[PDB]
Amino acid sequence: PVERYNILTNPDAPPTQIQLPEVVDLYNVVTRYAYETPPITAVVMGVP
Amino acid sequence: RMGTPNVSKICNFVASCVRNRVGRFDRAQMMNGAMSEWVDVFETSDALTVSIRGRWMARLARMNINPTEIEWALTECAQGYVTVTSPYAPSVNRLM
Amino acid sequence: QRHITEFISSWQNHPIVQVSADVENKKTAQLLHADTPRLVTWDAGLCTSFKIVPIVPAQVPQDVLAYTFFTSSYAIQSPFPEAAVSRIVVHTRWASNVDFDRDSSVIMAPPTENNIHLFKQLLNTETLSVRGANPLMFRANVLHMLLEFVLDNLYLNRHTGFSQDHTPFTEGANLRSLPGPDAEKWYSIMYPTRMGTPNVSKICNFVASCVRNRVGRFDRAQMMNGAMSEWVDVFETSDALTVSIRGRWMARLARMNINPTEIEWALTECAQGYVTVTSPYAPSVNRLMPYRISNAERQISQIIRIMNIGNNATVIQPVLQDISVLLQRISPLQIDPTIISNTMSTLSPASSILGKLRPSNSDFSSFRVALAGWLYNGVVTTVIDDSSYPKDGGSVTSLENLWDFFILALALPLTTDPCAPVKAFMTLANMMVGFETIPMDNQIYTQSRRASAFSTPHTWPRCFMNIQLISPIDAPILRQWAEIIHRYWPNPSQIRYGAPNVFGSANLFTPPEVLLLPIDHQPANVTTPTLDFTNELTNWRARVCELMKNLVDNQRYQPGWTQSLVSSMRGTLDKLKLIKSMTPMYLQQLAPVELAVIAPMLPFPPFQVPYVRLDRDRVPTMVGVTRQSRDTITQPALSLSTTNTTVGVPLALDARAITVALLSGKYPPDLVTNVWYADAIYPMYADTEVFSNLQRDMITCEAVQTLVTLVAQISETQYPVDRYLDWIPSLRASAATAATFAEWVNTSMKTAFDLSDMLLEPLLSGDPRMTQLAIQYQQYNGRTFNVIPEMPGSVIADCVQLTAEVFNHEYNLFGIARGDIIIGRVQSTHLWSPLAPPPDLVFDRDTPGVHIFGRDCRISFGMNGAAPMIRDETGMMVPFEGNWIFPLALWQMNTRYFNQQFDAWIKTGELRIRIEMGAYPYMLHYYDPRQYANAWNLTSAWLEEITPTSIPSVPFMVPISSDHDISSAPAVQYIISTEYNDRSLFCTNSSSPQTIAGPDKHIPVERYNILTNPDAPPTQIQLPEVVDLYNVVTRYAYETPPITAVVMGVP
Amino acid sequence: FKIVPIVPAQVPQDVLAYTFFTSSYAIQSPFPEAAVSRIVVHTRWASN
Repeated sequence: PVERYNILTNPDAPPTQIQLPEVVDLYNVVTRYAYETPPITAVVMGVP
Repeated sequence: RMGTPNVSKICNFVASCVRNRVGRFDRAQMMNGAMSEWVDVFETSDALTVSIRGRWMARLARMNINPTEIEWALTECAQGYVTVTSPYAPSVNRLM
Repeated sequence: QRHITEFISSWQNHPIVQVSADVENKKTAQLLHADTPRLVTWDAGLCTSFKIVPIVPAQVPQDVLAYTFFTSSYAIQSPFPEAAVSRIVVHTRWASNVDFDRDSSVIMAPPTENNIHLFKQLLNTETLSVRGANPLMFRANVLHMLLEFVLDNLYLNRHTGFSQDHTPFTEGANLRSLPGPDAEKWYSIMYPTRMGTPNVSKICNFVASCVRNRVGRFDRAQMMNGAMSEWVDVFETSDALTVSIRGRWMARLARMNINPTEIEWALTECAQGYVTVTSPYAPSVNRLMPYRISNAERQISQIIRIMNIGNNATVIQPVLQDISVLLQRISPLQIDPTIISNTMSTLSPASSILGKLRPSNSDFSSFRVALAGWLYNGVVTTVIDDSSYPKDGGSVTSLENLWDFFILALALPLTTDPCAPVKAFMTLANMMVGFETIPMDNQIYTQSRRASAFSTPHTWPRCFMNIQLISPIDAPILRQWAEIIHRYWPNPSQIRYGAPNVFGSANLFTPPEVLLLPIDHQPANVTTPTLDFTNELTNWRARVCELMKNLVDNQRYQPGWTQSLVSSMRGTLDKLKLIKSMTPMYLQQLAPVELAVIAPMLPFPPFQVPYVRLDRDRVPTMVGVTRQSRDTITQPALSLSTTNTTVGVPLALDARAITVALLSGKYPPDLVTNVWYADAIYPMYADTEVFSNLQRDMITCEAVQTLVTLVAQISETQYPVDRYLDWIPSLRASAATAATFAEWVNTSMKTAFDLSDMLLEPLLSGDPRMTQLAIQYQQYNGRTFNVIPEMPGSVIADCVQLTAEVFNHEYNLFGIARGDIIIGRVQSTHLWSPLAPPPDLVFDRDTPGVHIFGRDCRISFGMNGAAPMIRDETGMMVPFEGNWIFPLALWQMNTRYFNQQFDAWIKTGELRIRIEMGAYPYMLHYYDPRQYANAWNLTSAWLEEITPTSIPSVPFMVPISSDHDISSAPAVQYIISTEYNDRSLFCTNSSSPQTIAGPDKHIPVERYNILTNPDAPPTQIQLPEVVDLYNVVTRYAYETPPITAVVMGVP
Repeated sequence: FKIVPIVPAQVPQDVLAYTFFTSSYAIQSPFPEAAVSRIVVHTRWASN
């Protein structure tokens, strides 16, 4: 199904365009995050 | 990436697919000694699970708090009996 | 010769000699720690990397075998190689002779042998098979190969003697003698003119045709040592490119030359005239002392040094430690806290403080460290633990806390911390809470807030910022303290340092000749009176003591005391206040003189930034570095300096010990400062390693410049570099890939100079493709200072560009085959060469109906007689016939598939396909024309070796050379090149005077233009098209003296 | 979601050269090679 691979099948098609809910694309551009989740004691220091 | 010596339906479909939409789409790389916090890339996948995860990230992003805010809060709670301190530096991406 | 430096004192019989640490006999002598290569070399052998090889010897009939002179007969021997075909081969410095080796020599095997390892020497390390290399790595490999050739050629030609000759033609004539044996064989090669040519032959005709004048020593220096001239000019076989490169290296040495008298004057200035060193130098005609350099090179090196520190306090600790040891034995002053204890002669507040002090420890390393830190102001920070301050902020009623406060007040001025005044003020406010009131502008920050939290100017309180804003009534003691601090706050100082003639200074954030100090200094005078309140420290101590006395006067601050301690407290404080410590006096005069002497002594130039004692807005916040040129726009990324907020490394030290030292300083009673300092300096001057450090720094600078230029050469960098070999295949490497390739080139360079030490390791973190380095620091108000040095060029880079152009002209001699070849089986009776096949047989590039195929062309398949047809670029499947153009990549992508589709067509099909090759290394195989030849099996093997990652080594089959007509037999070859590639062949059948049959190659007149053409001037070159392999050249002899100083007492 | 193969093709056959089929070399393909195949939901089938 071209609709399921539209991002590749159509060069003119926008990367973010979706065919939902008519067709579920099986090839997608994905954003992966490396944001840190450090402990408060790591950056916040108590001073006597 | 598959080659198409054959004229098979798979070969024809691959030939139809855009050649250039491959590899990391984009990345957060520019600051001195800063690796990309996030990167965009084209790959096989499904948007709907990606959408669910995106909403989860959105809610978590909605709840995030910053270290300076925490320093002020702890110091205020101490009321001068206790003192805590936080440094000032460029955003390094910490989820609180 | 092991001794490089000799020092002799006149007032003591203790001469001192310094030698390189690399020597095997360090008996009672100083050594050279830095790892350093020997850049200058002398050569006993020919600097030749290329030798023509004659493959097959030949025979010509001669009735008489000898020259006719008297009754004797002389045999005829050709210096020229005898072969049906002869071609040059690569062996860098093959004819050179030296004890020391660059260990970078390159020997190239004959075309019949595989040299794939050299072609894939660099990034092709990740190759499935040793045979075969990825083409896109080829450009990087070629560039590195040229670099190695240049490094291997870094030598100087030693002047050599000439000898009377015993060969009959020039018997008794003087011939410069090559080392040991073969000199006559060498003579025959340089002067085949010496060889007679009685028989008639192509070689003989050429020798007879040659001009007699282009031979022998061109000229000699009239000045000479014994029978040997200082310099000479002679005609002999050589390559101009290498000679030119060596000339550039020599030119760099000529610029670097430095003079001893300048050194003597500079040494006297550094000594400040303390002692007279004697360094008169006997003049040397060839005297060489290359020590001329630029402060800009030093700046680049120091930026590298700062990156090398790279946030490691541990690395700085050792230099500071050695410096402190020197200061400890470079100071004749004595510290006596026990004397303070004896003067005291001791519930007692004095007893409490004494128990707290435990003054028994006699170590003052921290004090010396503090002086060293003052020297490195920019990279050094003095910090104090809050725990050093009174627990819980101290208590107004605590006498022990009062002792802590007094010691803290004494060391508070000492702290280099800029916000330290704010912290001390906050500390006093914290103790004062409930007695004096301090207003806070911000609710979040409290009067009891720990001062250490206020480590920065932006946290300085507005109430704190204006004394008038605070009510004097609210905190009158505090108000007075603020006024007194303003009235008596300590003054830091700047002192002149460095010598312009030679060492100079590369200071950027600070004036180059000025040394910054956190302490004001004054002219030295031991006779000065002890009670001088003009001394800042004395005045500060007095004011602080009186202020404390006023505070404790009513005892309002300390209720709960059954007895009044005012009289006793006042006496103890009075004794401390009136102490005539000379430590401030020593720091004011003696410390500056000593620091000034040690500054040249310091191995590493200190890093400092301007001192702003009260300039809060102008206080700098941090220092950062940039790798790219200003014009470029790029993502800002994380850097090591940003992580550390502190500009300088933080140091926390024991306040009590420092305060006690400050209260306990005395000089030796009969000490002669000039004598003590001179005695210490003489050995210290005798042990200096400055020259070696300068040499390593200069090498590092050359490497850095070469690296930036190379980064632009193989990658996208703003720095301009000419690329004529972009045709040479290369991909766009990721920044990481380029960095790894760079790391391999760097390891190669270190091994090439035999470097046991790290090179540019801070530079090896990343961002090799950096257009311009820049470094800057900013103030709390936000003003900033940016320092950018001017790039100094590298001899290697210019030589590289010249060689690159030479390679482009000589790549066939270089052995890489440019262009593509056409696939066509061919059988013929003609004499045309494999490199010169019939053009009509080949379809030319500008031909109609040739077929190129698009990426989408899956071939059609026929089952049970159905018609398979190759999908065309146009998308029409076609039969396997015609002339086609195939991109090389497609075959590698589908090598098995293509072979399968055309295997019958390949073996017997007439279809001709052109695969675009552009350039490639080639392999040559000689073949016999008079016997049946079939490459079809060979072609099948080569195609199978074709693979997606890379393709098999190109095999060429050529006929064996012959000087006479020969029969031929059918031969099948499917490989057809599009061009003649036989320019590498020096000559064919040279033995024959004329060619009976086949292709003919003759000795090149242009390469022998000086001998071949009389009109041509002796110094004429035909580069890059024609390379003469023999030319007139100059060899000279030079002398370098050892460092020697004779030290005498100054009047 | 992962695609699944439903019906195999009638291969090999005498008229059709096996050399024609890429799958005959057992070359890895992006999609299943079969007479019938349909997409299937398999939650976290490839997740780690």
